[PDB]
Amino acid sequence: RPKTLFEPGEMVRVNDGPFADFNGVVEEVDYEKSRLKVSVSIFGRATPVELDFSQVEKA
Repeated sequence: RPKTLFEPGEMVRVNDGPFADFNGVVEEVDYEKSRLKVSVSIFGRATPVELDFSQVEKA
């Protein structure tokens, strides 16, 4: 029962696509476009990617 309440600075979880099994924070959110702006710490660098609410889980 994942929550759809996400806010800037909130950590999220990715379980779909190559970013699956990775966590990150949502710097920007887009309820109108139904997309969350969260980056994944890959290679030691943040990777700001857009994931859907179902594509990622609230942390």
